[PDB]
Amino acid sequence: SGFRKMAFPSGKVEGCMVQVTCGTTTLNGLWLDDVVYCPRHVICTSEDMLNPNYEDLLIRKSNHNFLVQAGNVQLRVIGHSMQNCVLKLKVDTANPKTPKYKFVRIQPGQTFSVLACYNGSPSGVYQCAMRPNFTIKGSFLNGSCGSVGFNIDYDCVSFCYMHHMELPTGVHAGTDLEGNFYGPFVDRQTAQAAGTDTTITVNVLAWLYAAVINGDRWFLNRFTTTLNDFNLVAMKYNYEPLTQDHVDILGPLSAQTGIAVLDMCASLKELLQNGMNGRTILGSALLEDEFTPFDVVRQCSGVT
Amino acid sequence: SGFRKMAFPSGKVEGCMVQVTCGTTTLNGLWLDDVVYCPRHVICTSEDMLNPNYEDLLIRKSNHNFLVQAGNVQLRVIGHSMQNCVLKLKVDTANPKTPKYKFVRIQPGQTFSVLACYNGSPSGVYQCAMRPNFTIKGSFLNGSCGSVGFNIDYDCVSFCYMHHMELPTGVHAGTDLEGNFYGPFVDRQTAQAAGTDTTITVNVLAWLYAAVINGDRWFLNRFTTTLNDFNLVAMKYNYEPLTQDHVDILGPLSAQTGIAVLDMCASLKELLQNGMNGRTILGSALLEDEFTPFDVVRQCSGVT
Ligand SMILES: C[C@@H]1COc2ccc(Cl)cc2[C@@H]1C(=O)Nc1cncc2ccccc12
Ligand SMILES: C[C@@H]1COc2ccc(Cl)cc2[C@@H]1C(=O)Nc1cncc2ccccc12
Repeated sequence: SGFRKMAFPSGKVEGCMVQVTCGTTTLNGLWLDDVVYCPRHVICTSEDMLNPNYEDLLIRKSNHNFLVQAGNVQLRVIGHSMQNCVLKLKVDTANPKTPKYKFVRIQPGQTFSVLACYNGSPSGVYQCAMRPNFTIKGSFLNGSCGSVGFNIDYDCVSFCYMHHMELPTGVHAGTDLEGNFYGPFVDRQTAQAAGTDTTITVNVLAWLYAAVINGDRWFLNRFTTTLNDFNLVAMKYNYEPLTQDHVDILGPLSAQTGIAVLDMCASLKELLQNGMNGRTILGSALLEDEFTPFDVVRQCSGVT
Repeated sequence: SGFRKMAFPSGKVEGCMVQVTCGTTTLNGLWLDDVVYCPRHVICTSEDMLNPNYEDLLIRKSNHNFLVQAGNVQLRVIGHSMQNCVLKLKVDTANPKTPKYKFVRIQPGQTFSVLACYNGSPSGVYQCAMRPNFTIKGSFLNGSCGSVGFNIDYDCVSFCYMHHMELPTGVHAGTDLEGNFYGPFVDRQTAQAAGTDTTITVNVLAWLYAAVINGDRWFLNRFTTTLNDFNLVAMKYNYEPLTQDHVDILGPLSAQTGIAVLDMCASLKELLQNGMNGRTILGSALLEDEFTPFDVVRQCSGVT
């Protein structure tokens, strides 16, 4: 028992982290096979970031200008190319530690682990969610760009995120591994509206099931609700509308505990309306939305 | 910016995880050099756990009875010995992936990362603290015993914890790497009093400094306090008494923000007395005590 904001073991991703330097700009790169993937803003100076013409900036760069270092060894760059907001530096050596991998585009509300890196060296790993407004509430300092987000299915690492920018609001934005931004962000130092965020309802419910599994049962009540009634409360509290697909996704957790999905929705409704009255659920004094139903089943079953 | 419950990258510890089986009991082992360290209860059956005589139980076991497997390869056991509550199985092969390491005994209030393992395979990593009553609030299922806790100083892994037991209360207990239990626990399936826990005051203050660094400043007030006055409030709320060593440990954070340690104690006092009035600090609706002043400086500076 016990429930933690657990991250995937970062070992398979630690072996891919390299440092990429171009001019006076240094950030992190991801070495898979004979390709190093890094944010394209590695070619910009601090001044360039205000309004960069990346096509023009890259035109001034050659293979020898991209210095790629893995630990203490230099990688020879035999080709560079820009795909959306990332740079792909083809190196002459395939990474001997390349794990099985995929590049995936996660959906908003999905979770992933981030291995925060500085100068190609990993500093820590943490679990977080893609917010419904396509931002992440990470912990990133200058030089952390190129740090990646991922999920792990036994031996296959599914890379979903690459860190690029911190918005003036202190929240973070990045791309999938093909350089496409999650959300409406552009890689320019300008004010960018993140948009209204909502709470991931399916995730809060999944975490309520985890609390029941792990002993916290005080929030369970003698009530039930319908999707339409629950959704009226969800709108009032800026929670994502719950659909039948969210209910179906909660199926196994509903089976485990025997608490019908709509009955748990009625528990969430009373918590939204009445608060927690100074009590905790799984050590939290708020309603946690960074655990998916998949995460909850995985953590409570033991999936390695 | 941003502040997360970040764990150390688990890669150097993933390479040490093995599966140890004895009879019908399987748990996790830690392979460093030519020694595999695992909880001594691997020799017990479910019945033995009620009142085990480990000296007698081990007398029935030989080197060939301990099956040690790393991934898909079998390790040859050339010697076994019991040190306190751990077993040391000498193997004929040194682990090719042994990192630089130390065995340390952490102090209550200190933090560490845990790589939860099942059948010698890592499932996830999470950051947690040694509670003042020498328990940990982990996330551990059956078969997770032998999972280790650690800290990492550049390339040196300092192993501080090995998981052994889940108390009826749902909290967890374990040993240092020399098999000594943290706290008064014995490795028997009997009711064991965990003892009164307190909140780690130096850690809450450190996290208040992190919130100031990262933007949350609403809890700052026009007040100051003394150690004696603050400690009277600390006792009333079951918080650890703050000493001058705790103040000195908070020195660098006090310098960074320019908020005197006693001024921050006065902010904590008003939060204890008035609550948070439905507001959050670093995304939490309670007072977080699982970040040490060292953790806060490390995360806010970028230490790799
Ligand atoms: C500094 C500029 C601002 O404008 C843009 C604009 C676009 C892009 Cl893709 C990057 C940046 C840079 C940035 O946000 N980098 C960072 C990313 N993460 C954490 C950071 C912590 C502190 C300092 C910078 C961080
Ligand atoms: C089950 C017995 C109980 O008595 C003792 C007594 C002493 C010892 Cl050192 C181990 C155990 C075992 C135990 O707690 N193991 C576990 C440790 N962690 C998580 C667990 C989740 C579920 C089931 C067991 C877990």
